[PDB]
Amino acid sequence: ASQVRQNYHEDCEASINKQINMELYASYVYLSMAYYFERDDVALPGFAKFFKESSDEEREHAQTFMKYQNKRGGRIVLQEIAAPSMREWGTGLEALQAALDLEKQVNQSLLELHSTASGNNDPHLTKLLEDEYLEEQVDSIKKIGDMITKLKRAGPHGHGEYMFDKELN
Amino acid sequence: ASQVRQNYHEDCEASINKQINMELYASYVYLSMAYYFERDDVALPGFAKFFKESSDEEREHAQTFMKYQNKRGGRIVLQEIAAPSMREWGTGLEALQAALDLEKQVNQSLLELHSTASGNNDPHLTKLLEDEYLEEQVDSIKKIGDMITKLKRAGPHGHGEYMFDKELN
Amino acid sequence: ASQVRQNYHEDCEASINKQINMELYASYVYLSMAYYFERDDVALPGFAKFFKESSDEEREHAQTFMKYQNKRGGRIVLQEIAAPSMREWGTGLEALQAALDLEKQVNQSLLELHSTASGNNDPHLTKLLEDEYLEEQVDSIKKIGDMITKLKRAGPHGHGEYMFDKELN
Amino acid sequence: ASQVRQNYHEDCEASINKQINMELYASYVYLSMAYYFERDDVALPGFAKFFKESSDEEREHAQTFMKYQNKRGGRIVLQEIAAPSMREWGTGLEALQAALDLEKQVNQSLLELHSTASGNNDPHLTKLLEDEYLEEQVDSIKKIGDMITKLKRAGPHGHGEYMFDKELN
Ligand SMILES: [Fe+3]
Ligand SMILES: [Fe+3]
Ligand SMILES: [Fe+3]
Ligand SMILES: [Fe+3]
Ligand SMILES: [Fe+3]
Ligand SMILES: [Fe+3]
Ligand SMILES: [Fe+3]
Ligand SMILES: [Fe+3]
Ligand code: NI
Ligand code: NI
Ligand code: NI
Ligand code: NI
Repeated sequence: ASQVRQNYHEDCEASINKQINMELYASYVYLSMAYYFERDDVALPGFAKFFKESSDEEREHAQTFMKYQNKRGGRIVLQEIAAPSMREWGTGLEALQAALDLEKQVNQSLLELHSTASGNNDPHLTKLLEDEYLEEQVDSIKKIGDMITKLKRAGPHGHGEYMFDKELN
Repeated sequence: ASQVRQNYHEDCEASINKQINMELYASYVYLSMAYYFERDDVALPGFAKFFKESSDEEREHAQTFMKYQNKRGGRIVLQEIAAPSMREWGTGLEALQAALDLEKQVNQSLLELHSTASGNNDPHLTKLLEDEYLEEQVDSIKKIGDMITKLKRAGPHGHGEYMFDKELN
Repeated sequence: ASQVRQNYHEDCEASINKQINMELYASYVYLSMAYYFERDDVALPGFAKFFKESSDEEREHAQTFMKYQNKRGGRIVLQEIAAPSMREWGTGLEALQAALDLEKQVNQSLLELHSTASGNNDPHLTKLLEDEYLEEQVDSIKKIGDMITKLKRAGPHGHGEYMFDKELN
Repeated sequence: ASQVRQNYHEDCEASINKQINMELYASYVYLSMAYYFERDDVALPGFAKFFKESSDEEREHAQTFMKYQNKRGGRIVLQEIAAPSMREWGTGLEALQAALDLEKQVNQSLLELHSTASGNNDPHLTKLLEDEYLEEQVDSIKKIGDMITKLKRAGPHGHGEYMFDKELN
């Protein structure tokens, strides 16, 4: 085995590889959304900026897990990254609703990975998930929830969507 | 009695203790409102900021009376602080209407305390009420009145409430 | 339910509302102590400063839980804040002994809330309690213990209390 | 009469002349105390500084009334300034107790002058007394009360008086 590996269970190693793929998928969904909102017939630069930054964050989440895998002596296995579920995302509100669903699926996966770590008595891994991932996720879900509520108040279509979009820009 | 006490009547001492409780109550009502407006299903950061600052001010009003009580040789008696009348405050307009009512009840209490001070010929206390409390109160009532009028013009629901909220932020 | 709520159990939600009330109560006890030590017949400005700052901290503890409740999609329920147990706190040593007891009751409550979170497998909440509350509490108990020992050495009455009070100022 | 005099009653004019004399007397008492505490067999520089500054303040109080008399068109009548009641003031505590008594006699006189102004419906004069004199007096009485309590805790004789004196220095 790896000269560094200690108290690192093969189920946790595999779970992190799966989570790496899921973070990359989320990054690619947000990339899709970002450029969707730069179409000449959509033209919502605030939403475009928001989802470009979210896409960058999700890739950084994947890279931190990849670093973590090496840190513990596990081995990174990269799998294909699925095409995003949609090619066109609808309104700003529909994109945020899609993002909220995705963030909660990722949160579900992170909490399941915490349970795996915890059942294998790996406090280094539960600590990683708590400090680096679980709060970022809860904060992100609250933020997107806030945005959905604000957009519904502002608009959520037409004039109000235009003005809300400037808030994000 | 206190070595410092001079021309300080027991009815004024008791009236200030009651006013201390009322200021703290107002601070707690505004604290309630502040975090109500940070709910993911409310999300009005301008209102939240406005009522957080108002809550801080009301606690400062209470502390200034507590300092005053000691300054005159009276003795602070702290009583329980009632729960705020509501747990959920409705729209921004409804919260401002509630604040306006509360500010006028506090103003009524301050004017009654001025009458007590005046009937007991305590010019140090009437001067305190005039310089430190009565104008802050009249200015606050005018401000909240202005905000209600502006919000009714802007909205007061939906799109206009969203845009008015940015004014406060 | 809240659009943001995920893995947030109703017993944890209720426990946080109770803890919010308890933090506010502790803030109000310390407010009482702070101004007690500014009485013309007490006049211990070091103790007064110490308990004013402690009162501010406890309100900040309450506000952080209120923010946390919203962050997770729970709903803040505010209850009446009990009057402090005493109106007059005795010597500086007696106030510190009272503070030590209160800090340990709060610590007990925080540890019980950690057990609730842990039994409901809420690692986001156990992480909150560990990083934001449990160390602040242990550090505060050590500090107050140190102060009690120092005051007993310095005095704890009369001349030594006067000189110890300058340490705090 | 004076070309400027308006709504200025002769009883208020005379009362201010008497108060001018009383402020000067208080300044001279404090001058006495100040240099008493610089005797080679007393040597309390903190008390000496405190009473020098108090003596300066009391002369400034007299000069402000003299300015006020001219401002209203009254005429300053200066009378002899009595010798201080003592030549030797005892301990620091005894001097503070003497100062507290004197400050309260001055406060009594100021409140009587406010009643005179008020009975003659002179709001310019009641406002002068409130803003320029009555709070300075209440603050001074609280300060001296605090000092007496602190000195009694610190000492009030011997070692503790020596150490308390450094607080004032
Ligand atoms: Fe992620
Ligand atoms: Fe995020
Ligand atoms: Fe107030
Ligand atoms: Fe106000
Ligand atoms: Fe606390
Ligand atoms: Fe603490
Ligand atoms: Fe004076
Ligand atoms: Fe003075
Ligand atoms: Ni659609
Ligand atoms: Ni309603
Ligand atoms: Ni006792
Ligand atoms: Ni003597």
